[PDB]
Amino acid sequence: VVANYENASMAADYIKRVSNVLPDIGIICGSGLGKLIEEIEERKVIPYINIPNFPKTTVAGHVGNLVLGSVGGRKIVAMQGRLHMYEGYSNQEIALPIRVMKLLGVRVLLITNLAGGINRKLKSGDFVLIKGHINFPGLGLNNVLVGPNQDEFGPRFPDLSNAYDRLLQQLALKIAQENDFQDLVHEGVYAFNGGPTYESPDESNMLLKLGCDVVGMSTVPEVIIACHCGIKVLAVSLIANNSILDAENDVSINHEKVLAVAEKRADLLQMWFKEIITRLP
Amino acid sequence: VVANYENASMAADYIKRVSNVLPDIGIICGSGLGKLIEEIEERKVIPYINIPNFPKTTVAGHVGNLVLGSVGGRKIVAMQGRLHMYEGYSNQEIALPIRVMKLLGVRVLLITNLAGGINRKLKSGDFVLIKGHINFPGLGLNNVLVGPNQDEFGPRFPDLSNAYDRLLQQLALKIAQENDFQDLVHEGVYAFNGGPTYESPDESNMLLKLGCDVVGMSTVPEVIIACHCGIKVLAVSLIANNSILDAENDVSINHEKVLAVAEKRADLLQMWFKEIITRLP
Amino acid sequence: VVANYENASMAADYIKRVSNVLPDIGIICGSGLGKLIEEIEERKVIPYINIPNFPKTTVAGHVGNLVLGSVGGRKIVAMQGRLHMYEGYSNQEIALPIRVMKLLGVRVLLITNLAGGINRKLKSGDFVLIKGHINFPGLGLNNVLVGPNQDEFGPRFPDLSNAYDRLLQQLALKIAQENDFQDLVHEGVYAFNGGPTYESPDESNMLLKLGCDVVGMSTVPEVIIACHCGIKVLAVSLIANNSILDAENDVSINHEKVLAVAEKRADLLQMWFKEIITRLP
Ligand SMILES: NC1Cc2ccccc2C1
Ligand SMILES: NC1Cc2ccccc2C1
Ligand SMILES: NC1Cc2ccccc2C1
Repeated sequence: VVANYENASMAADYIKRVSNVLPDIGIICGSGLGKLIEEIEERKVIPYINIPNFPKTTVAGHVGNLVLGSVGGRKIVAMQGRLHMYEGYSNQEIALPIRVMKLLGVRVLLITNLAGGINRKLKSGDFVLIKGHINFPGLGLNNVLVGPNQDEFGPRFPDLSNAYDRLLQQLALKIAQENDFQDLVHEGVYAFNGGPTYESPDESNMLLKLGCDVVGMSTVPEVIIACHCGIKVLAVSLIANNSILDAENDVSINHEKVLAVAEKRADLLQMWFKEIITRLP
Repeated sequence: VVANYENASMAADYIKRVSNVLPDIGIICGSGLGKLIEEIEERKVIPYINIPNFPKTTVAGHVGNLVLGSVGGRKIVAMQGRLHMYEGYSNQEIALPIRVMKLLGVRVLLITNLAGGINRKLKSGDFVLIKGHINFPGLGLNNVLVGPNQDEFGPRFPDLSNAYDRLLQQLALKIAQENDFQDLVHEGVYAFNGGPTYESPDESNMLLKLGCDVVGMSTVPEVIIACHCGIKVLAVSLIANNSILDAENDVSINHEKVLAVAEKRADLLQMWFKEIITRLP
Repeated sequence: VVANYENASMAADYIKRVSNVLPDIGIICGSGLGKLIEEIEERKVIPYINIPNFPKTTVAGHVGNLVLGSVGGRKIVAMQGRLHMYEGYSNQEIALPIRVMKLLGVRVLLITNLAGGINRKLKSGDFVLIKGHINFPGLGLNNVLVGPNQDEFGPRFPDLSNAYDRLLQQLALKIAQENDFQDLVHEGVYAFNGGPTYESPDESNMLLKLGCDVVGMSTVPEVIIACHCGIKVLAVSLIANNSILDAENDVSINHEKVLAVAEKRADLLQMWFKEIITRLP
């Protein structure tokens, strides 16, 4: 199924019939960082299997729902169950849910992820507001937009220079200052490692040379589809480790350690994003 | 359809029956840089749809013809309507028209493109004679030659060290000096960004660190297929912008600005390439 | 055919019925470096075409056998006929033979390849013990593990920091010292160029900037599948040329020169790996 105007329209029509919510904010949450979705008020849960043209996710299993409702007096739509390109999903499968958000009325997309620290001053448990990216799949002919252009959504050759909205970064930082955790908050450039292997020690050293602050396996495909169709983005990385220190010390990293960091910062991140939603212009 | 000897031979036989031109020069022109094709003398226009085994291009639409005839007393074949890998065409579809050129007798391929400037001394409207490349898709397992080797055309493991003919570069520069525009002409290394998004500001900064002079979304696949089968290449970039200055100044870029630069330099480039054709050894 | 537990089990059951050898060591040898396979004692040769679910290799042709038997009193299994990703094989086809080795009992995998020198002190004919890698296909969404995870073999997100066993490197070097050729033996970081074109001169210069010691078109996919399922690896490159000196001098490289270097070092490499096998803990 192609992520075209007709197929996205059929999905949007179904969602509008069953939900009665017109959202202007979309959210996609990282692993272990989804508790905010469980606090959506007056909510409607829509299994992906029920939505015309949504991708099939039963090989990976686990949860897969769209959730619509209210947070802080604002109307939102959340993806509960994220699609990642290292799982083998196609460009068209990743893009269709974001283009459906666009047709439902979404103007702002908020994204979180887990990442490895490259910049030497980043510690486990820090947050990084993403200000730009280095897209190794895109340079290498695996960009999410390779294929025919869907002209109803955006241009053949998009400019990504404003993909990460400056004013949304400024608001996120202001709220951190108001709540006395600004010492945890940095800004930086995100390297997209297609995955699913963690960056090797020598790849980490290369990313340091090339101007990268953090590295991870998600987010950039969604950012590009959003920018192509005019949706503003705020993207925040939670740092699980410093990959450069681990390379210099011959120390390992695993999904388990990553998940313990997520649990340590989950409640803080949930409160931060609830306040960002409440305060968005 | 595979770009093999039998399928290329069937295409070449059809073209020879309808055209009566045996070309020794091939041309592929960049966006907005095709006016020379309209001045081919005693010409024959062959729609791609008529040629056995040529790729289907009706999803992207627009023009698609092979044009054969005379320029400056030389016999040539031009692609009118270019295939790009960011559109989703396969390795085999890009390669077949170049291998058909080889079987028709082509010994020299001339290519133009639009590109972004990385080297700080490159201005909008400058020309860059390409002397080498950095092939991010090739490093990343998306090389145009991934697949079985077609042994009738070339070796399993080609050497690209002489892909950009030195004597053709020297002739292009000499003609620029004769016509008093050598101050517009530079040489440099071309980075292949698979596309279709323009290079991000942070990707531009990375390419500066890595020794790149210009960046674009075409040309390298065609160069590799030509080199594999023994066709000499001259490739020239028209600079639409300096991506490094735009990154430092927080300034944007779009297809519209690119096309205005093409219109400014179209007539000069047309006269330059007509004289190169006339003068080729 | 997917490289899953059921399909690998059916292959392993067939091999066990016909061979009566339970191997604990696997070997994969580079081009021209396979003479050790012909000296396996009490051996059983199993054509790939006979093994359930093994990949089809008749488009590339040449040899394709699994060979089981004894070397230095140890039980081994060798791939005679290597699968390379530049030939167009899928992730699943490369991975299945290594996962079959795992189910047969293999605990250690020994690999050789031919490579180009980037580090300026590497000469044609030198050996490089690989201590780490830079995986351009992996960064660019062409990692060998892209797809569903096969949980019976390993984790969704593997750590590669110990992919190249330190103690096996130390043993290889000790044997070189015992036999007075340690002056040929170096250590270094391997860049994976997907191929099949040799690295261009400007790509070689980039790899120098990024901390690479050698570059080649194989090995990293097999290393990653082995590490994912807990098999220890020793990987050794034979240097065919110094790509940086050749770039600075405008000198060429070809498969023929590479193969003459292989013939010069074949007997030494064969004796080295026979002694490594004999001595493995
Ligand atoms: N002050 C409330 C809003 C907010 C934002 C971030 C962290 C904690 C809290 C509590
Ligand atoms: N002198 C003619 C040949 C040529 C080459 C380049 C630009 C203008 C002209 C006119
Ligand atoms: N000493 C034997 C074992 C070995 C290892 C490496 C090279 C030659 C030989 C001969």
